[PDB]
Amino acid sequence: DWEIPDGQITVGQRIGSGSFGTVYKGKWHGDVAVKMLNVTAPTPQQLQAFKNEVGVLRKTRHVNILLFMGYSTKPQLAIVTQWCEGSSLYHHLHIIETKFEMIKLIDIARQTAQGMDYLHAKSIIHRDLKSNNIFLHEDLTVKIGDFGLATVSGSILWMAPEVIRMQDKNPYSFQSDVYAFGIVLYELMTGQLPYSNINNRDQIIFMVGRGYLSPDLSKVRSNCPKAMKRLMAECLKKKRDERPLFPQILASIELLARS
Ligand SMILES: CN(C)CCOc1ccc(-c2nc(-c3ccc4c(c3)CC/C4=N/O)c(-c3ccncc3)[nH]2)cc1
Repeated sequence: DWEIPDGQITVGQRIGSGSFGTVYKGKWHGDVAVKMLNVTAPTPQQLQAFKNEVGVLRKTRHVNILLFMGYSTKPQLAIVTQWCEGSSLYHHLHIIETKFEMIKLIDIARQTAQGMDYLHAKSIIHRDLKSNNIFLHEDLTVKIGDFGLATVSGSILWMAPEVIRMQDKNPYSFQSDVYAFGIVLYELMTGQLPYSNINNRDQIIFMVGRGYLSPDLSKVRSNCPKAMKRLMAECLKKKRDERPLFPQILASIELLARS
């Protein structure tokens, strides 16, 4: 069972902000990753959030998903996971811009694809896959994380247009989880964030959701296969329903992987 005996977790250093809470490096039967919520006495609205996330993490078990160890509430609402020695992808491609190699970038693509496949089969929708929620553990293995938004405003440049247009209270879908996977391709394939030459969020928001703006797909490393090119295109396709699902994505990647 999943509630960790209280006052069994040490926490050392602080690492950044998460989604409900803040993240820290800590101990619990080893190096672990802890995300907790400072706030002493917290909201009905907040511990909902936490009850929810937990409710979903408990359901995952799979190499490519960050591995839920436990959760506690006394003295604070804390989620614990394995520690990833390494960095988020984001932090690779755009902080220390790691010249990675093209087979490794397709591997990362495919490992993400694997994780998303797993997620969707279980009817989980991340709603916030982005290169920040992908931690690359011992550079070889991918773990999707941060299940604050998951289920059964977030980070903008991975939002599919229909999330953006905010057409009806709930416009999320495997299909949207796919549009974000496509921006992750766009980053992998181009060592870059989309829309670099625009500095006004609000504008991007508008422009993308309305269809006027979309990733310049011609910025993609030349070493890059063209099928992976066609794939990103099919992934990003503005019209919700045109986008392949993960099983088919997995397939496409795996296929062209024999090169
Ligand atoms: C914001 N500012 C501090 C600039 C510097 O930026 C940051 C750098 C790095 C990060 C960063 N978040 C996580 C993170 C995100 C979500 C969650 C966890 C860690 C643990 C449980 C969880 N649940 O959703 C990690 C990480 C995770 C696992 N292993 C190692 C690390 N790393 C966050 C911010």
